[PDB]
Amino acid sequence: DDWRCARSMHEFSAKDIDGHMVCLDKYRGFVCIVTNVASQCGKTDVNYTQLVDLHARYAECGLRILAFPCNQFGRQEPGSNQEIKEFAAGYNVKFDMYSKICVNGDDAHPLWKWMKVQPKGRGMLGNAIKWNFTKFLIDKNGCVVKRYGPMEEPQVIEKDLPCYL
Repeated sequence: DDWRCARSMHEFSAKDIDGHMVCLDKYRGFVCIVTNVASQCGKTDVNYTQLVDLHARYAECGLRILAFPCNQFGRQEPGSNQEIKEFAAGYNVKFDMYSKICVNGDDAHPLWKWMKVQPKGRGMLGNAIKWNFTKFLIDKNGCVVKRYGPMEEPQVIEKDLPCYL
């Protein structure tokens, strides 16, 4: 449980939604949105729609999106990885979908433990993830540069991208 001493997202690995383990150093050079998703949330439609749009408009400019399904917020992600994959398909998702994880507590994925402690990943009312669709913006070196809350629609991140692209 060495995660705290990591200096970059690129030191971490996670299982993609098809179960392949992926080393996140593949995102070196790319700016990344890392977000916790859910299918049965009141924010699901606006977030999937705008994330997909952003990725369509900025992938060639070096934007990548990592989506981590999580069922800790109102039980709004109850389905299997297979089902979640098909649900993301329904929104024409072409960014990267990961296997369902926890983001809070002792069994949280270590990337998520790490993000939450970074200087620009610190929360309001403590560091915990508060609800579905929190977003962290990660620079080309894998450092956290910003955190946006559940109610900050992905389009608000667009004005921040030229600082990093």
